[PDB]
Order: sequence, then C-alpha cells, then structure tokens
Amino acid sequence: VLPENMKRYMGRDAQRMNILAGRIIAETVRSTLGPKGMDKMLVDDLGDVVVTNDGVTILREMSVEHPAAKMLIEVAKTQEKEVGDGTTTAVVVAGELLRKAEELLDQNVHPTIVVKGYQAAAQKAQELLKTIACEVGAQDKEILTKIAMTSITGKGAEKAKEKLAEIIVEAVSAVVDDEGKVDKDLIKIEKKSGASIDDTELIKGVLVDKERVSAQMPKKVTDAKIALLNCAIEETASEMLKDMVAEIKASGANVLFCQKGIDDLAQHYLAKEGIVAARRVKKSDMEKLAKATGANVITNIKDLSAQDLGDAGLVEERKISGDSMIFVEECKHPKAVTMLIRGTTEHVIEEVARAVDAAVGVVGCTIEDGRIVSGGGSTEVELSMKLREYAEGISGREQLAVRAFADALEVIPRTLAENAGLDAIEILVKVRAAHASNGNKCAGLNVFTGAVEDMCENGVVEPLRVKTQAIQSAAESTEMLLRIDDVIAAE
Amino acid sequence: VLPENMKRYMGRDAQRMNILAGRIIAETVRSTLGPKGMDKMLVDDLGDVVVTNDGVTILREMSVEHPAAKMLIEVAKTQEKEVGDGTTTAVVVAGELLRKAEELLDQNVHPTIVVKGYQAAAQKAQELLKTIACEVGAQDKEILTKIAMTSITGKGAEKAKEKLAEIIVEAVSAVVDDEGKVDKDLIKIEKKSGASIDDTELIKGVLVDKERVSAQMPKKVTDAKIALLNCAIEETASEMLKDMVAEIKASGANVLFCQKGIDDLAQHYLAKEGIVAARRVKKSDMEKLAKATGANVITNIKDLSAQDLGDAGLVEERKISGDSMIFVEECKHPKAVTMLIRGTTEHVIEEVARAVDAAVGVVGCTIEDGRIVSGGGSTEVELSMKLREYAEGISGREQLAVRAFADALEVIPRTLAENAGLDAIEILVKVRAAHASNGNKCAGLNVFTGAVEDMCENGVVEPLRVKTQAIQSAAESTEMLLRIDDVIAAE
Amino acid sequence: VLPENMKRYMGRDAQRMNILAGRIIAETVRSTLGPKGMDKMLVDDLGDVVVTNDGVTILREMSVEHPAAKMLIEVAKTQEKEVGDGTTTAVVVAGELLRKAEELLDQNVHPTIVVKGYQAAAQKAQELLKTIACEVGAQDKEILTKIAMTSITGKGAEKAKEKLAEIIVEAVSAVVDDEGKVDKDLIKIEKKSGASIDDTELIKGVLVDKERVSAQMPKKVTDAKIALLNCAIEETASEMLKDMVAEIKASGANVLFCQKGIDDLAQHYLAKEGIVAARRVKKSDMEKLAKATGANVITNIKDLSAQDLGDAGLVEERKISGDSMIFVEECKHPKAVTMLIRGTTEHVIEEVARAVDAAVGVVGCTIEDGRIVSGGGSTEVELSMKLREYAEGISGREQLAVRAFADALEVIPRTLAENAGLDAIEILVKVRAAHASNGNKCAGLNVFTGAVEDMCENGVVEPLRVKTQAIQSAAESTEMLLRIDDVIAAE
Amino acid sequence: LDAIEILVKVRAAHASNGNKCAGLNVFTGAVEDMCENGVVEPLRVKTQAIQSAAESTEMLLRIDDVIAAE
Repeated sequence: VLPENMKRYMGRDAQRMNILAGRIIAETVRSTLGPKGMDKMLVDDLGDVVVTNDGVTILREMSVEHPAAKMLIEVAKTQEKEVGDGTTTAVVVAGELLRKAEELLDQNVHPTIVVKGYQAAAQKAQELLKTIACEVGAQDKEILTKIAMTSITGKGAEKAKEKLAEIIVEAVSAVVDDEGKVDKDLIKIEKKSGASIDDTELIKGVLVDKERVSAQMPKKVTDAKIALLNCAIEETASEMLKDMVAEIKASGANVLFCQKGIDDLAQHYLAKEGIVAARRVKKSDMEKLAKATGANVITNIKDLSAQDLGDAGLVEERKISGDSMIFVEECKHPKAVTMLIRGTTEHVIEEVARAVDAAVGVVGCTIEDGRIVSGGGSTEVELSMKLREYAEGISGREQLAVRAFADALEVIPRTLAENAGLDAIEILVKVRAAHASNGNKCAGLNVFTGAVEDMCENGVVEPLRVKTQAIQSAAESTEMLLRIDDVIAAE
Repeated sequence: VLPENMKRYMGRDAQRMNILAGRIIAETVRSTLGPKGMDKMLVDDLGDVVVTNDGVTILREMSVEHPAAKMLIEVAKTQEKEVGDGTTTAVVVAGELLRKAEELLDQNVHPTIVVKGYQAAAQKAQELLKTIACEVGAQDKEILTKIAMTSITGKGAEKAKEKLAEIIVEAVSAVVDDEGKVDKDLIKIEKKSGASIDDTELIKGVLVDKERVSAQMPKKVTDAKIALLNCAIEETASEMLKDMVAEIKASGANVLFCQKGIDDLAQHYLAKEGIVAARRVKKSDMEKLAKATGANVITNIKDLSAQDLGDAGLVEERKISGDSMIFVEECKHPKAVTMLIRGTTEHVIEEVARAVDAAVGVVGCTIEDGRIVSGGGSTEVELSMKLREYAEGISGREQLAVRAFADALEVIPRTLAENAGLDAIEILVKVRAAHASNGNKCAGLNVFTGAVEDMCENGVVEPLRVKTQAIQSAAESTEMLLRIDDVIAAE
Repeated sequence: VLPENMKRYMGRDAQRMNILAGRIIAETVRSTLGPKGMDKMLVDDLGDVVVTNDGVTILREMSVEHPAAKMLIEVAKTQEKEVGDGTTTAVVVAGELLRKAEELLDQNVHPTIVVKGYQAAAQKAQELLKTIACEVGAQDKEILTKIAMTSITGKGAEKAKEKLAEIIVEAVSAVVDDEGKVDKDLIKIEKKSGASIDDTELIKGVLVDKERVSAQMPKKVTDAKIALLNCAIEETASEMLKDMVAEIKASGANVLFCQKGIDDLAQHYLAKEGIVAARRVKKSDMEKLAKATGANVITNIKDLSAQDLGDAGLVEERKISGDSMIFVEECKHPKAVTMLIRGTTEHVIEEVARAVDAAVGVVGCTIEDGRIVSGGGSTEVELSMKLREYAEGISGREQLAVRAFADALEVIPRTLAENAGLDAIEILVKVRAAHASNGNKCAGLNVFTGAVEDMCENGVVEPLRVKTQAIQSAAESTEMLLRIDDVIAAE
Repeated sequence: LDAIEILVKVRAAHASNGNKCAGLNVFTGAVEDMCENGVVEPLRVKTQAIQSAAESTEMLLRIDDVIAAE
C-alpha cells in the first residue's frame, strides 16, 4: 500500500513500536536525572559536539526516526518554553506510565479504559497537591533564598548557591513591584570572564554590550538624561539630519541609544553637543533601558520630547575582561536590573547563567502562587497514598489503570536513588513510613546526605505550580500516545 | 496479453481480490467507528502528517492500488458531499454485505441472484424505516437540541454539547424562515483562539476576515448603509474612478465591501466622504453579507442605487486574538448568521468547527423531513426482525441473499460494542428482546452507560434521512462490486 | 528463418494457436452474453478505464497479440458497423464452430471437407430461416413496440422499455415516409441530465447544441424562415460582407444556421435585421435541419434564394440542465426528428442513448424486411432439427462437418442459460419437444421467467435479417480461419 | 468468571460482612454466603496446604547447582 521504504505498524505492533520510541528516550534521559546523574557527549553529523546534561538540548541535537519520538521532542520543547527545568522528570514519568499502560493493552484493557483511569487519577492527583500545599509569604526573604538554592542544586553553581540566591531574590523583589506578577525578562543575565563566582554581582540598572560611537564623545556622563529612539538617525541632506540631533538636544538628553544605526553626520553633531551615543542597540535592550531609566521609547524622532527622557545616575563605558560595555545604573526607580556573572572560565559563567534563569523562575513562581510543597519525593508519596485509596472507590476494571498511575509516580524517587546509589526499597520504606507518621513537611529523601531528612527544616521546597504542571502535562501526553493503534511513517 | 506489470484477475480470483480491496478499507475504518473508537496517524510521501478519526480524510491521504479500493474512495467522497457524517458506518455495512456475498459466490449463487436478494431486502428495509419513523415538530426546541447533542457525541465538542447545540438550533431557526428548507451555507463557522469553549457565541450578523483599507477611514460606524460591489474600483483617469465613488456616496452608503481590489485613489475619496471600505472580499462573504444586511450585490457600479443598500445596526473592526476582522451585526432581518468558536487551542476550536457543521446538518434534516428515528441500533433491530420474515415470502434460493442482507445489518451495533468493550451477544439479546416487548422508542444500546437504555427519554434520535440514505447507498455499492468478475488493473 | 522474437506456427500447431486465439476471446465475451450476463472492467496502459458489457468496446480497449485475435477484432468492428448488436452472439457461434472443427482437423478431416460441410449447412440454415420466418405488417404499431422492447431487454433502459419503444416507433414512422426504407441518421439521439427516464420525449423537429451568436439577437422566433449556408460569412471589406447578409434578408429568412463561422460584422447586420443566427453548426446538423425544415442547404451565398428557405413553427433557445441549445420544432413535414433523453445521471441517459439506437435499428429492419422470427432460441431449434436431417442426404465423411455445424448452434441457448442459472439440458428437452409439437411461434426459452414460454404471445421476436446475417458472417469467418495452416507473426 | 471483579466484590464483601458472609460461588457465578450455603471445609485442609506448599517452595529455591543424569 505504502511506497517501498515507508513503514506501517498496527494493533499491538503500533503500540509496541510507539511505546518503545518514547521508552528509549526515557531511558536515555533518566541517567541524567538528578544532581547525582551523569551527562552525555553528542557529536552531530556536521561535527558540532555538545556535552551536557540538558534533556531537551540532547533531544534537539539527536535525530529521531519514529513519529512518537518526534512527538516527544515537541513535548520536550513545550516544557522548555513553559518551565525550563523539570523536563527530564516529566519524560520519565510519562515513560513509566507508558510502560504500565502497554501491559494493560496486552491484557485486553481498552485504551478508553486505560486513559480513563489515568485521567481520573491525574484529576485527583492535582487536588491532592493543592491540599498538601503549604501557604508561604510571597516576599519572605528566607523561603525565597531556600527555594532559590534548592533549584540551584544539581547544577555547576551549587558550590556558591548562597551568593547566587542572594542576588536572584533581590533582583526579583526589585523589579516585581506589587505582590504580584514576575516577568523574568526584566532581569538580564550577563556573563563576563574574570574574578570568580563569589564576585558575581547584581547591578541596579542595565548592562548593555554597546560602545560610544565616536572617539570625540565623552566616555562617561553623570545625572544622565537618556533618550531612546528606534528610528535610525540618517536623513537625506545634512540639514534634515542635523534637525533630528537638534531635537534630541532640545529635549535635554545627553545619552542617546538608537536601535538602528547612527550616520557619521549625526555622530559629529551629537559629539558637538556633548551627547553620548550608542547605535545598533538590540530591541530587547532598548526596552530594558526604558524600564530601568523610565525613558519612553520613541519611534518618530519628531515625537521625542523632554517628557520622554529617563534618568540614570551614571552612564559609563567600561572594559570588562577587555570587552567594552555600557553600564547604565543608579536609576531613580529601575523596573529592570542586570546580574553580572563573574568566574575564571567562560563555560563556568555560562553554567551559572543557566542556573540563575531557573532561580529567578521559581522565585517568580512562589511569589505569584503563594503555595509551595516539599521536595525529596514527599509530594509523590502523599499522592500515591491517597490515589491507591481513590482507586478503591473507582472499582470495576477501571481501578487497574488508576492503581497503575499511582504506582508509576515512584519511578522518579526510584531512579533518583539509583543515580544516588541509595537503596530504592529502603528509602521508600523509611520515607513513606515517616510521611504517614510525621507528615509532608517532616519527610522526603535527601540524596545529599543519603537518608530521610526534614525537607522544611532544610528549606527543600519548590512552587506548587512545578508539581501541578508535571501531572497535567505527563498525563495528557501518555493518554494521547496510548490511543494510536495504526501509524504510517515515512522513511 | 497485458503489458508486463499490469495485472488481471478473473472469475473467483477477481471476486476474491475486489472483495478484499474493500474489506481491508472496512477493517481500517471500523476501528475508528463510534465515540469509543480510536484515531489514525498517517504520514504521507511528502512528509505531511494527518492525525484524525475522519474516514474519508484517511482515505484521501492514503494511496490505494486496487480499482475496487479507488471506487470505494469515490464512494467515501460522495458520502462526504451528501451527508458528511455516517461515512465509516456506510463503509462497514458494505464491507459485511460483501463478506457474506462472497460466500454465496463460492456456493455458486449467481451474482444476479445475490444482488436480487439485496435489492429486494433494501427496498423493504427503506419502507420499514419510513414505517417505524416517528413524526416530530420541525421547530421543536427540545428535540432539536436533543438531535444536535446526539450528533455531537463522539467528537471533541461533546464536553460542551449543551452550549453548542443551543447556538446551532438558534442559528438554523434564525435563517430557516419557513418550515421549511435549510441551507447550511447561511451559517458561517468562524474560529478564533482565546477564551474557552463555553465562550463560543452566535452573532446575529456576519463575521468577515477583512480590514479597513485606509488608516484615514473610521474603524466603526453605526446605523450602517452597506453597499456590495463585485466590480473592482479602478478606472483609467482619476475623474472616472472618482465618479464611481461619487455614485456610492449618492446612494447614501457609508460601508463598502468590494469583492475585488480598491485603488488608492478610491480609498482616498471614500475616506474623504467618511465611507468605510474593505477590499478583496471573498465572493461567499459578499453573498452572506447580502443575506444578513438585505443588501443587493451589484456588478455594474453605475447600476448601484440607494434601493440596493442593506442595513446593519453596527459595522465595527475588532481584533480577536490579535486578528483584525469586521463584525457586521444587528441587521433588521438577517438571513445569514455567524457562529464564533472560542477555545484555548486552535486545534480544539478546529474540532468544534467540525462538530457544529454536522449539528447544523442534522438540525436542518429534521426540519425538512419531519420524521426521526431512535439511535443505539434500535432501527437496524426493527429492520432485521421484519426482513427475516420478509425472506420467508421470497422463497427459492433468493431468500438466502435476503437473509444475509438482514443479518449483515448487525455488524454496526456489533463493532460499536467491540470498540465500547461491551458483550456483542448479550447487548443484542437484551436490546432485541426489549425492542420486541417495549418497542423502538423504548430500546437501543447506550454505549455511554454500557447498557440497554430508552433512546427517546435520553433524546438519542437522528433524522430519518440519515438512515434511509445509508440503505440506498450501501446496497447499490455492494451489488455493483459483486457483478465484476474480470478486471484488468494498470500498474 | 525469422528474426529473433518473431514467431511461427505450422500444421497442427498453427491450428492449435489460431483456434485458441479466437476461443479465448469467445470465452471472454460469452460471460457478458445475455440479459443475465456480467460486465468487464478494463484499465488501459494510459490509465483510461472502461466498465461495460459491450463486446467490441472491450475488444477495442484490450491489446491483442495473435494474428487470429486481431482478425477477430476486425470482425467485431464489421459487426459493429453492420448491425451494432448481436456481436457477442456471433463471436460465440464462431468460437464453438472452431472448437468442433479443430477436432476434425486432429481426426485428419481435410480443411476443404470441414469448410464444405459448414458451407453446405450454412446455405441450408439460411433457407430454413427464410422458411420459418413469419410475415408481419411493416407499420403495425403493436409488433413494432414488441420488437422494440425485445431489443431493449438486457440493457439499463429495460426498466422503462414501454416508454422508450413508444417514442422510437413513432420516430421511425414519422421519418420513414413510404413502406419503405429507414435511415437511422434521420433520428437524433440527444441526452441531457434532469428529470427521469419516464420524462424522455420525442421532439417533432431537431435539437441542435448551438447558441445565439449575439446578445442583440432575439432568443426565440415563431413562424421561422430557416436559411442554411455552409459557407462562412466573412468577406474582405464590410461592404462585401454586408451584401451577404442583405441577400439573406432579401430571401425572407429570419433564422440563419451557418456551418462555418460568422464574423462580428455579420452578427451586427443580422441582429439589425432581426435575424437570429448560430455559427459553427455541425455538417450533420445542417443536414438534419434541412430534412426537418425542408430548407435547401446552400453553399454559395449568392445562390441562396427565398425558394431555398425551410419552415419551422418555433425556433427557440433553451437552457436544459443549464446547457443552452436551440430547439427547431413544429415543422410542416419534418423528415428528421430528435429524441431528448432525460434521467437523473449522465451515465443512465448515456445507457439509454445506447438502447434507443438498437431500438430504431430493429424497428427499421422489420419495416424494410416484412419477415420476423421468434427469439428465445426457437429459430436455432428449427435449424438444428432440419440440418441434422440435411446431413443425412450429404453422406460420406462430409456429413460429419454438417452435423457439427448444426450442433454448434446450441452454444448460444446453452451459455445464455448458464448465465441465467437454468438447466442447459432440461430447457432444451422441454423447448425442443415443445417446438416439434407446438411449432416455432409456440416455443422458446424465456430466461426472464426461467421456463419455456410462447414467444409470439409475449412479443419476443426479432427481424429475420438479424438471424440471417449471423449465419452468413459466422460461417465465412470460421471457414476462413480453418484454412490457415502456417502463420508467421511479428513480435 | 472475571478474575478482577470477583476479587473486587468478594474481598470488599469480606471486609464489610466477614468470612462467613463472603466467598465466590462458581456454581451461581457470583459472590455468595458460604455459611448459608454450607460451603465449608475442615480447618486441617487449609493449614496442611500452607505448611506443605511453603516448605516445598522454600526448598527448591535453595538449589543453585544441579547435575542430572540422562
């Protein structure tokens, strides 16, 4: 029926292939899962080599063949857009759910029954998370730095997580304003080699990677009046161009950031009026500069007025590790800040740049949603404990899928412990028993001491959102795949 | 005889091949049959992938080889043009009829005998449907929403079938006028992401995906005087073009929809006179706008007069999910309406757009033909019960084909139940016995509770037309194929 | 040797091959033989697919290899030109004659003996047909409609054969004039979808598929004066062209049919004078219009005079199923008529168009030759009964071929019954016995009731010509092939 | 009989109603009351099965190297 080379699978063969496609990825990424996991070395067809522990990156670099494998790739990219972290975790959960669902498919349990039990258990699992969730202060310094550092662990930056969390919590609280809504785009992640990690510092302003367009212009100005124009400064005839610059002067501006280019004529007139200028500014940085200075970005140069100017205490061109960059800082009320990452190697400060993104993320999540939960698998213990009782109310054949869903949740604590070198059985015997007796804030496994610990006393908590997103995404991904029973895949 | 590569089948080999060709498609689509059925993932030769449950779509995407297979493709497209839904059902019925007819072909029952029994049983089957059919009010709100929702089940929209049926029944009753004739083209199915499904709403007017051609023109007008011209507004010399616009003004129009383009000169004159304009309007939308406003579409601009203008209460340009579109609504007596489908994903509101087409279809069918019948296989039970008695009167060898036809009708309830996970035997033992004792409006199988139910009390009915079209089409398709006994098929 | 690829057969191998070549075609077409026969699905090398029961069509579409096979193709085309129907019958007769003659060739009966017995029996068989033939009224309404309907059976039109025969007998009697000579070219077979078969109607005039060349010309005229010119109306200079039109006017004409084109200048002058015109008229339709109106077709426009004009009661342009066509009807004494075939599908009215050709044919044959014979194999029974006695007078070895010829005639009743599902032995035991006792007008097999019937009381008769042509053609075709004993056939 | 359902119904019926008010009766094909139907056996039957089956299983499990004659 199909062109020679095109493949088709159907019934239990479509199910075997599609389950394997995802299950192989799950096995590939679950060895990188956790702080005590490993990393992977991929050399592509072009020779470009990537060495990392990032799940989605590995999945973007490799070339997948199966339709289910490519779907999982899209899921990994969706998770990358939504949360960034917890990607590997979500894949592994889905992998286990698929492993168990396949057995039910062979047992002649109709896909509409299997997905019914999963949909039922997942709906209860989310309610269980919302119930066990602990209300915390959105702006509480202590828990913010505890959440922050918890996120940092298992990353290269964990060695200085105390210094990192400090500037990350301050960065968010600086720009967040009310309690609240957090936009990670207001905090720039800059990295420039030199010094060490402890020297990483938050700058109350914006660090842009631009230079002073003319040798005749000042290299630093104080009590700066910033003008933001996205229109290039070049007009037919020198009189018309000069008019544009004359308007900038008239506004009272002495700093000029142009998103586009600045003609040599404009650089000459700007320099004559003592106005410092930087051209070809990234649209993003034009916007962050507006947020920091309070400047009103103008398109039409004719529309620029004195009322559109923003303030900066100091605007200065500095060479950091040789690289010339402009520091715009000491603004009255900056709504955007930059964190300058320091370190002895570009790859180290690159790793830190990865870590601080997640740190801001989860600090943002816990401010927007005032509920957090214990880490170390303490949540999933509560979920499986109640979901197993939930299954009992379901009855019929349907409870088989509900029970399988609940059991599948243990694959994450189980693999984490396998990578930690901990007894998969014992830690569950001790943690789960400790959960039942002492609660959720008095349990969980800490792989860093290699024993059951108190998550709350150790500050090992994460935003509720993290856990509830995983349940929704993993469940609907699994239930979808399970319904495919006839696939035709092009070579 | 034939070119090397060309194939020929004859006698029982032509019959074996041709039966198999259709029987394979029947097996392919019968796993998607019903609310509890699955869907298929087809990746074409070009890489274009389609994931759906639609039978004809799957058949359009796949590449068929056999002449009988390509004929079935044409049948699927005919059914798509005629009714849209019930396609898979019709194919499965034909597949079973062919399965049984092949046995008779091997038993040495002449094709003219087999097709005689089928033609005889099919003629009686249609009379049986007309007899069991229940007369209902064409405009009855209650049964209209019950029919509507019954159609919606087994689709993604079934979760909000109560809200959907509401706006679909109102849409038809709005435009149908008399009792009646329904034209589905009078109801536009629009979809724009944002909000959720419950937010889907019927607009007493037409939603067109056009914009205001000039920045100088108003973005909204009230008590609008709509003019419809299909002739492009561009004449050699500005005086001649200006004349065209001057005539539009003279008519008293202040809204102008042009099917073709509008020259910048015309946009300038139209804007000067405060006339809002949209160019490159789809011929379909020019016609629906005529129906809504009561405007008389004019070809020759010189023929446009004040008597040709239609009315709208409000004509306004709105950005829905960013996409700028013109809402023409609050017309005195609109003969066309638009339903705006809302939802959190484009694929969800696309699925709804599929569902509402069928909903309008069957609501239209039950108004035109005042007879409806019970679902859940209750009809086919009545048919097989009387057709088996009918066979007795036929006698001779001919009754064998008549009995086979009657028995074949059970393949649909049987496969529906197989996909539902219900006992194929028991449900027939209970439903058929319940049919005999309680009747046709007090029987049928409900796969949603997984037991015999009362179709009438649950509002599970469909237009008589649905069922009578299936008998005619399936019978003549089967009887045709059976007559082919020598085929030469090109490579 | 011969070139490598070229084949040669000789002696008994040439005879085996050549007999098989024809015998394969005979087996191919004999399954389509009769009302209860099947049809064939041929897909050519170009992809063009033909589904039909027509023998010659199947033979034109397939690609033959053997010289004897290609000869049979030419025979099929000759039979198509001569009679149209009875083609399959003639081939099957020849096939059986060849089957039996081959046995004699193996028995060492010289080809000049075999062809002597066949030539002898065929000469007697024709005299036997002429003797048993029953004289009937050439214009008898009753037998004309009985012959007509008999021809129609086994075709798609048999369901309305009563309505069909009605307009076919009237069409012939209208144009035949004297008793007589019938020309089928005087009766046009038109088909236009819409209505049903019962709505098919005879038009006392000619329906041509032309339109009014100018929008300025009348769309209908009454008491029409038709002029027929085959010369295109275009002359160098407008004065010369205008002269041509002025002459048409001078004649008194107000309808103008031009076989060739009409220049825009002529359309303008014709419209000015109120003369309706249709250009590019088919030569055939120019001639049928002459026959209907009594118009004298003129070549040289200068030769057109008032005496050359024909009359029509009404000439009107009508849209039938959208297609614009001109009806020229109500002529004083039309010698040509058109039958407009109606129906719900183009393929149905196409099938009817096939049926009515044969109907006119046999109605024409029975008027020209006032002798008809019984159908249902009653003739061939008389022939074999007397030919077997004839063989006795022949004596020697020659009678073997004479007896074989007589026996071969039974293959047609035999295969007809095989396709009807009737006992080949019994029907011959009952019909032949009934023939001997009751006669020729009181016998024959009716496959439609599946028993011996009275052919005369049921009106199941055909022109004598049909049967006598079959004997002549089949005999000379068989006897020819049998003489070939060495053939060299190119690849 | 459905291996799952009979265990779902019997075991639930056992927990709520007890041991003399449970069990599966394959002769009616449903959960029944064993005591009312007189479906009981000597304690010895059941205790002998536990002792014998356990010591037979545990023995075999200890064998980890076997040489078997043809």
